[PDB]
Amino acid sequence: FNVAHGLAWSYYIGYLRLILPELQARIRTYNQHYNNLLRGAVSQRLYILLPLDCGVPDNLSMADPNIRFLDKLPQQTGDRAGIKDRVYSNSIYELLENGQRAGTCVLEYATPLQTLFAMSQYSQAGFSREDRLEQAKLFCRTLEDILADAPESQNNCRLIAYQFSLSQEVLRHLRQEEK
Ligand SMILES: Nc1ncnc2c1ncn2[C@@H]1O[C@@H]2CO[P@@](=O)(S)O[C@@H]3[C@H](O)[C@@H](CO[P@@](=O)(S)O[C@H]2[C@H]1O)O[C@H]3n1cnc2c(N)ncnc21
Ligand SMILES: [Ca+2]
Ligand code: NA
Ligand code: NA
Ligand code: NA
Ligand code: NA
Repeated sequence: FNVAHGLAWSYYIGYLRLILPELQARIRTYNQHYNNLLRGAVSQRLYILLPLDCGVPDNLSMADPNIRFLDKLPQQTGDRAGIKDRVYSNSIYELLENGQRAGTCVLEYATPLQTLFAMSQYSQAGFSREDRLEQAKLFCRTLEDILADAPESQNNCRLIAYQFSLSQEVLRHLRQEEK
């Protein structure tokens, strides 16, 4: 529990709190040159995939061929713990449905889940494969409780937890926001 609790707090403090206040302007800036009457604009929140039991690939097209990379948002830099101009980059994806674009959003996995699942290769990391499955659930619940007590971050991101069409799962959450 304390392994998942710590990773959720680390992710909020060292990542979501730094990028979510600036996310809206970065998206709005991308939508300036990009948005027109012939296409859907990039949606306004960070969609964070929280798979409960997945290998967590680096390429979202590997998870679902209906999720394709479109472009990067303009970068966000800042000095952090001795590192000058540490870079925070986010990617824009199209969500296809029946061969046509149905959604456009900034999407990514919660990186601590990928790292958690990779701890299995190391004997000294401890915890069996069944322990890692409960730590993913505990990471998600903790993060959800954090965002519930942080109204600013709450409206700038959407958690997509799940256990298959990943495109349809993201599209479902994306469609709840508009209508
Ligand atoms: N630029 C970014 N893009 C995307 N997601 C990011 C991110 N910077 C943060 N995060 C997220 O916040 C978490 C906490 O971050 P911290 O920054 S408090 O610390 C991490 C963590 O402790 C460990 C593994 O990190 P990991 O990615 S699995 O976990 C991160 C990650 O999920 O190594 C550190 N770390 C990672 N990348 C860097 C880096 N470029 N320079 C210096 N230290 C780094
Ligand atoms: Ca439009
Ligand atoms: Na940002
Ligand atoms: Na740093
Ligand atoms: Na990117
Ligand atoms: Na978005």
